[PDB]
Amino acid sequence: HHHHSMDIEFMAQRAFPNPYADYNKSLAEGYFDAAGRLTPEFSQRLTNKIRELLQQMERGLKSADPRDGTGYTGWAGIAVLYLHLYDVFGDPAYLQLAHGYVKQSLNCLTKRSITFLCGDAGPLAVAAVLYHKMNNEKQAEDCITRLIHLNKIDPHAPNEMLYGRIGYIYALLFVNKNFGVEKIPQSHIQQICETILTSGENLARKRNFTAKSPLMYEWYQEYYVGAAHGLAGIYYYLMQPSLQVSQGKLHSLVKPSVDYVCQLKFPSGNYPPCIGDNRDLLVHWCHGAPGVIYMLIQAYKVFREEKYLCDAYQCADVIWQYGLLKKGYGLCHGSAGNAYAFLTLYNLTQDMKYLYRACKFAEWCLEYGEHGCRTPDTPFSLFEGMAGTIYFLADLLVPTKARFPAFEL
Ligand SMILES: [Zn+2]
Repeated sequence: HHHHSMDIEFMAQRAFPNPYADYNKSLAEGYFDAAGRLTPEFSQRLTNKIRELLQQMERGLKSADPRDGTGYTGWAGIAVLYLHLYDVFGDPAYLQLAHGYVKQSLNCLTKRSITFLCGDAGPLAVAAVLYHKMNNEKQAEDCITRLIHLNKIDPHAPNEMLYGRIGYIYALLFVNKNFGVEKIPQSHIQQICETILTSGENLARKRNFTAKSPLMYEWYQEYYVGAAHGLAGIYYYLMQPSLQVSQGKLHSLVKPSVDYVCQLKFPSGNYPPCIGDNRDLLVHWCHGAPGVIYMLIQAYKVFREEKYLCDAYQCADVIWQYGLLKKGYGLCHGSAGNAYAFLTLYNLTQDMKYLYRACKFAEWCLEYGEHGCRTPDTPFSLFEGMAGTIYFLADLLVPTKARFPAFEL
């Protein structure tokens, strides 16, 4: 029900029981060889499902709201997917689809928000790379400025992913990475980063977090912990070398901020939506382990401390037991986004255990629509619906190169 679901007390209620046996050499063989390549048999199934889901999607998208051009939910999100598909399959039709969707997303600008997922940066960044790939430096170049100018329209922006500053820097990195050369000046990046550090210590002082955690952030009347709207989101981005936080400030400001977060962990290994929350039940990217894990793995890469890695292992385990949601198959809060957590661990560790788990989740998705889940609100969108699921399946094809999209870097 909508409404009154009794799945309110603890996270086991929100998940189907994971029916897959856990990793061993025999069971792994079927999905990949020792080099961690997917057996052609297995890839064939993925590709076959990908191909067919696209028909459903392409068909459904004929009914999508013409007005919504966002990454999350809107047109730019579909463009994002198609560009990724063109990269994995080489099929020119995908580049043409991507062009067509970008065009739609360009008629949806509102100068309201600065993010990739929910703001105008989505259509802009995505357009810029899409024009680049169609050797069109007229539009692409002009687009880039239109995105550079974009931040001026909200000096009091939040700092999180869906509406905040980092969500804007993603648009910025997207372009840089996909172009090859530094198309956005690193100055433009650092100074926005600077304004998010200083903003984070001011808030921790206006509050008395300053002792407990040198940095603090809030969105819409809460101290959000998770990836979508919260701290793990922000710190992950701050510990990113791309953003270049002085080794100094890195250790004195952000490290213990992160340590604060880790210490919020439930006894289960999961993480509260916000500070003070006592209900341990959301196993999503947006809220819970699946979004917090990116922070842990990065902290490990940056500070090489056993406890970070060790906490991230703990996440994986939670998600293995509880990551098949009755909520559906999506990226934001669904089975597919959850599986990226395994891939991320795998690509740090090389532990084939974690590639294996992704494949078994993938396996759950080849049964898309058999488990009796609710149909998502935008049933074909990147973050709520089918597009993300497809996105993940395609991304799984070359495990080593897989990133959680619009976020991971
Ligand atoms: Zn969500």
